[PDB]
Amino acid sequence: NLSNADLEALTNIQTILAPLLRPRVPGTPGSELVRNYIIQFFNSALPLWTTELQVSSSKTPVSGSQRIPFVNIIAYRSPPGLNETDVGWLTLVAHYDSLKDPEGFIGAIDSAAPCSIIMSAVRSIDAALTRKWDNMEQYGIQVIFTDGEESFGNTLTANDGLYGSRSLAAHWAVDKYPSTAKYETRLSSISLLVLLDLLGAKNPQIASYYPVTHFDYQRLAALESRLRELGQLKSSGIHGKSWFVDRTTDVRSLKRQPVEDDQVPFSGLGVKVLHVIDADPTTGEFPSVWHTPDDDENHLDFDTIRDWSLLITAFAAEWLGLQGFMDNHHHHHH
Amino acid sequence: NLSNADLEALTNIQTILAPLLRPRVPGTPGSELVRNYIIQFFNSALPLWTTELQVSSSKTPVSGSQRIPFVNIIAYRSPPGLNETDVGWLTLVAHYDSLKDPEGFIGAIDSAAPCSIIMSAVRSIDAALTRKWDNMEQYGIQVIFTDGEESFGNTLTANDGLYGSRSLAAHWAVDKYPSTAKYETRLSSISLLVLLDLLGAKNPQIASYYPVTHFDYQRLAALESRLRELGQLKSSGIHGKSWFVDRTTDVRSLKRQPVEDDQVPFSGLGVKVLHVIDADPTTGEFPSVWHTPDDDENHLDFDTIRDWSLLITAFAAEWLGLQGFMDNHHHHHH
Repeated sequence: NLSNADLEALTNIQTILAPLLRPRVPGTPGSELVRNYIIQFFNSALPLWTTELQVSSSKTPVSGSQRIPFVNIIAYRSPPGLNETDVGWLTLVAHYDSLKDPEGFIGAIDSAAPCSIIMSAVRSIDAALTRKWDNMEQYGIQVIFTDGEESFGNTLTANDGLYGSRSLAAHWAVDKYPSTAKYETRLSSISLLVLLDLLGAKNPQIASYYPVTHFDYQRLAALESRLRELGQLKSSGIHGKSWFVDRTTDVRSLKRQPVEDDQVPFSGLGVKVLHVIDADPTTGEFPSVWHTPDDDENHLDFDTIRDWSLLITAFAAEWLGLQGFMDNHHHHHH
Repeated sequence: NLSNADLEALTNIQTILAPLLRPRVPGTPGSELVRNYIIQFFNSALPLWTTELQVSSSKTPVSGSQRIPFVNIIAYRSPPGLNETDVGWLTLVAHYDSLKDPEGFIGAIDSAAPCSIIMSAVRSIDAALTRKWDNMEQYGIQVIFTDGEESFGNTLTANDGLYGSRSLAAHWAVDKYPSTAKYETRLSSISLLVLLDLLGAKNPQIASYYPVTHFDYQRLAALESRLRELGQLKSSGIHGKSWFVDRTTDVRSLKRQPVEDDQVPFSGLGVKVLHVIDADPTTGEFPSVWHTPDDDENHLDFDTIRDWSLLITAFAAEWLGLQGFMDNHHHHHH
């Protein structure tokens, strides 16, 4: 439970994002460049984190008989002195691949900003994480940047798209832990998966798609409103409309159909999933720039991206129980 | 494409079902009895079929630290002289476990009748299958009876229920075929999965839940109507209302939320899925006897079960291309 002091206590976003805003179609050199950038960001700025790749290959509707590689990026930090197989993971996810067609599509909100948002937020809590663990409970932080979320084919095809998340959920679901472990599979050790998608455009609308995580959705909404009351949001004023259009809906009145995305493989295998995607609550339509050459840096609203970063930081900090550890200011001390 | 002669050409259902209508909670001796019955049915009546078990264990909300076993039953027949890894499988599924609470629940429509319906239909096409293959294309027939579909816990819990189908979809998704094979995984070799659930009650209402299989739903509806026109349905007259309430909906107007069941793990991993479940189209409510001691043999409508068996037989026969092979009558010949 975070205090207003904790919130006031909360590599600029533009610096972290710039290197992501290039074509990164899976299997191409753009993908390798963006991937090594992300890994090097964690290796230099978050050295306490372990980084890892998960690799698969599969044919797609446009690759004929060639097998395209799909490389998920995983990075995590666990409380020290704990068997990693006893750790529950808060898991933050976005996809780092880009749509192939049209040639040179960038995917600024889809989903480079979401990736930057995650990198920024975990960077901002790392020091408080160290502070709270130095003091000491069986919960860690994890990010997954998925590859191959985007579909390649013209037709609608059940096995097209979500290549990275299907491969990752599959292999983690059969990564069987010791029988002495608190958790039964690597997949089952995910306590909450938060997928960010289509973020960075103005005035997003975020619905609540999974009853089993509506409480977390409401916690997220509560934090947004508190940061709005504190005057800490740059894209909205103290009287702005809340992004979270289901914040008052009762868990038993939720009836929106989920949007097919990276959370579906994990959810269908039994993971609690929270899908933070900007889509009209009534029509289901995505932002106007979606899958258009206009989803570029010049249509990003960076005040909204900064707000998203601040909110995700606050959410992760509340969830990992960092209250009283966000401020490390020391008076009369050098 | 089936002719009216083919349809007229189409171990009574009660004989196949009787042994299934006992408690069969996973891990208990009822489960082992029902499972060995099903396997022996295939071994004796369908000797051309290979049978196989897929085994996992997992804790549940009511087993404390004990791991409950979950045993899926799989049976299949492939065209001869074909590498099994080049075969696409039409796959018919129902769950053979029963709800634990209340004690002694039977699950007549949930889902013993669906299981009997599948066993009856594949029995009825086996001879035509032999006939069409003797004449000779890369498509086989497969049944899965899943265990642990039912949830055990009081609360709603993302990883409770669907134990068998989650385990089976997971392991088949990583069962990687030779690179020379037409299909890339055992999971990916499923061409169409048809899940039958909550069948055997009067006047079912079947909605279309997946656009990517709406065509198959419409083929199924078409067969129903033709069999109604032929006077071949025992539960409905030539003017009865069609069970398939979405038969005229355009693929682009489908907007019903899927019901969480055994198809979700397979669908989320990229399998085309057709969910034949009786639920009110407007409210989502299941049959009245659902999860009540009234879901027993005495509330089954066996004319409806016979109709379902006939319709599933017709669907599988149309799908496997058995036209002209359903009638083996020979005039002036002993």
